Amino acid sequence: SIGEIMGKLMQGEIGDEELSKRIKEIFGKRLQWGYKPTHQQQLAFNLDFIKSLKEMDMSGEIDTMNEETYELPSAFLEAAFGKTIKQSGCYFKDETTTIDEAEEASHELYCERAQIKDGQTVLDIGCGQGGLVLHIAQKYKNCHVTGLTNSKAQKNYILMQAEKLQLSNVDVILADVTKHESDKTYDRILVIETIEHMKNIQLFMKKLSTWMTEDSLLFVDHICHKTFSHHFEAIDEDDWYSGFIFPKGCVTILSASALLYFQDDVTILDHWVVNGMHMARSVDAWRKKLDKNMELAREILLPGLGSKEAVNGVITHIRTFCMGGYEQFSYNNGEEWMVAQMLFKKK
Amino acid sequence: SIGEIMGKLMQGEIGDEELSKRIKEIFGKRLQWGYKPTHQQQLAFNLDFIKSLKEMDMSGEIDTMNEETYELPSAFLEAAFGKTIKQSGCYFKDETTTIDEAEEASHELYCERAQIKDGQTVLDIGCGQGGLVLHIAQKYKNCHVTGLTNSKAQKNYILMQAEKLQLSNVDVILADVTKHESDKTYDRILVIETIEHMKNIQLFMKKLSTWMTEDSLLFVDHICHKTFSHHFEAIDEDDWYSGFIFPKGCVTILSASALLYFQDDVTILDHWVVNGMHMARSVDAWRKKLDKNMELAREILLPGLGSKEAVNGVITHIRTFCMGGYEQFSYNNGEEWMVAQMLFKKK
Ligand SMILES: COc1ccc2c(c1OC)C[N@+]1(C)CCc3cc4c(cc3[C@@H]1C2)OCO4
Ligand SMILES: COc1ccc2c(c1OC)C[N@+]1(C)CCc3cc4c(cc3[C@@H]1C2)OCO4
Ligand SMILES: Nc1ncnc2c1ncn2[C@@H]1O[C@H](CSCC[C@H](N)C(=O)O)[C@@H](O)[C@H]1O
Ligand SMILES: Nc1ncnc2c1ncn2[C@@H]1O[C@H](CSCC[C@H](N)C(=O)O)[C@@H](O)[C@H]1O
Repeated sequence: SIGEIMGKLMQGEIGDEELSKRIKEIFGKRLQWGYKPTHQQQLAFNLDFIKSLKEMDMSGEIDTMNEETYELPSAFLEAAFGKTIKQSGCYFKDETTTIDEAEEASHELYCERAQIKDGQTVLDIGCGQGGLVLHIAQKYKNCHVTGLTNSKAQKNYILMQAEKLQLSNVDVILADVTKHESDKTYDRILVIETIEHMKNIQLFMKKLSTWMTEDSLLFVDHICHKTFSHHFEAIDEDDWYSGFIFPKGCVTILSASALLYFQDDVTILDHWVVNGMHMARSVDAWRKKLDKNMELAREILLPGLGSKEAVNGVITHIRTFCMGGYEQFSYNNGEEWMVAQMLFKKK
Repeated sequence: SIGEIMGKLMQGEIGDEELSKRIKEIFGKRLQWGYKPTHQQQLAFNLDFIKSLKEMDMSGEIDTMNEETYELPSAFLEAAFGKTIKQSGCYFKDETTTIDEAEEASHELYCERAQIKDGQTVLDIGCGQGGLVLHIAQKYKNCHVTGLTNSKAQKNYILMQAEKLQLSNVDVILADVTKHESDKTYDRILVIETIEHMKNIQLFMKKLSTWMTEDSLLFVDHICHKTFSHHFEAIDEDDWYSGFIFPKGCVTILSASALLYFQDDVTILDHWVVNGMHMARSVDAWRKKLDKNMELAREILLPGLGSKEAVNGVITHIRTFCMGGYEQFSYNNGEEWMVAQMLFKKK
């Protein structure tokens, strides 16, 4: 029945209404799994999860997703995502806000909450296509901004964009952050929807703290559930969705509070969440834009992929990610899965 | 109308059913005040509260309550409370568990969760009548156990009990903890329902950390609400209850998570809550026992108080505390106000 559903899915035989319904149900089951009848039990559940993280490696399973997803061609990414190719929840002020506007508003929100000021050294960990790196570099000309990514395609895209934008204050480190060794410290460290690719947050935060001084601030933004934590993994044997979107071990969804338990080496200063309708609007805009540019996307992908079938596979994956993300983040008007943000200083 | 209600109350003219109803309503209004429509707003509210604490003195307003309540005669306290005169939520396994049994079960739970082991030095901050100090001293003969209290009556009670119980490993420091200076460190620091009498938790935790080594553990138990924090203060102009029970500035009710934001100098290891029906059962047992020993209580109090009217005042205060506490802690079957517990080590 799994192979059946997957079969129809790949062959575009599941209508959008049915697809949305199916994925919503899967998320409903995660909610039933995660909510406990008493706060006593809720904390026992959450603490068990947190403790389990401390017995893992720093890194999640990243190898496959890096090769398959994070090393996709920039030109395909341009046809699906907004102008700066942001791959993270964006911020929509108005009904009529476009994805390009929502990217910029999100960048501004991060600069505000991370207390970016001109002249600082800034490290963006898991910088993606570098929308935030480029935003900070252009807005704060005396900042030096470093992006760090384990993707060659991302690094190359950023450096080309910086050259086109006449920015002189940008560099990019190509590194697996879990393996990166350096004595360098930064005034500001930003981690936008990258920590989900880590497991042992204790070890990750420890390493980040060694790249901070007493003057530094660390800003983290992560997909969350407000109440409980879960790995982004099949809820049961009927769950065709979760393991299609991300490989096992790749992505953790921390609760909105989970990082409060990872203060061995940094100390919290502030804590927010952004309602999930912003993320819902983000994935919806991506889905609609991919649909609009569907023919173009297929043409871009066909060389490097080799077959119309393999192209349709990548497209189905991205589109289904958006359709499913819509149900996840819009659930109960954005009050289940959402985005958490925290500001820390070093011990 | 306030003076009216207070008038009838002091004159025993409010029946129990009406009293319970009135106080429940007051707690209902606190719930409406504290629950926000979105987690975004809930965190904004909670963070504002936490930030406000960092701009206060370490100590709450303790002077009046110390003189009026914490310096009451032990013999009166014996007639209202359980065998060890525990003044904190206790733990009831069974329908038929007595307050004396519930005190002991609570003491055992603290020893378990604080990881007490024979041979450790132990400091009990705000030790009350020393039930926990005496429990640890008797169960772990190689432990040295120090109680600390700002009450002369409490110190004197504990030292007499230790002498009667043939304990040689107990001492008591008479000190305001917010003023206590010492180079002494302890393997274990316990704070059972005392932190509610502090305000600036940042300064309080900082001081406790200076009394810890790398080997120490800090265990805190505090009355909480699961979701939000509040001062125990009049909700509005109709609230005759809150300011009758505690003086303004005396008692803070932290959320179940609030202490997670006070990790500048200590780091969390574990976190629990105990459902509020345990506290409800605790105050109910006190209320019933005071009622049973009402005539005796009045006789004990009459000397030091000087008038039957002033005696009735103290009795009304304690009884109303129990009646109101019942409504507070039993609200929604113990799933609103409850007891939070956390275990920390030093940075
Ligand atoms: C498909 O292009 C993406 C677009 C946006 C995001 C990701 C994408 O994939 C590469 C992945 N991030 C980075 C990791 C964490 C994460 C987990 C999610 C999510 C978005 C995320 C975030 C945001 O929706 C459910 O679960
Ligand atoms: C009346 O004898 C008492 C009996 C139990 C307790 C206290 C008593 O007073 C001295 C006060 N503590 C210590 C401080 C914190 C606190 C706050 C409370 C409470 C109990 C508490 C605790 C637990 O019920 C609503 O709010
Ligand atoms: N171990 C690792 N080391 C370095 N970068 C990593 C990594 N695991 C994942 N990444 C990167 O983390 C990012 C996650 S996607 C988020 C990208 C960007 N912050 C944005 O908001 O658009 C991608 O750049 C991915 O390449
Ligand atoms: N500033 C301060 N310094 C020292 N003790 C204080 C204090 N403020 C309050 N206390 C003490 O804190 C205790 C609160 S009542 C709890 C008593 C005991 N832990 C029990 O569980 O029964 C009382 O002993 C009170 O005297």
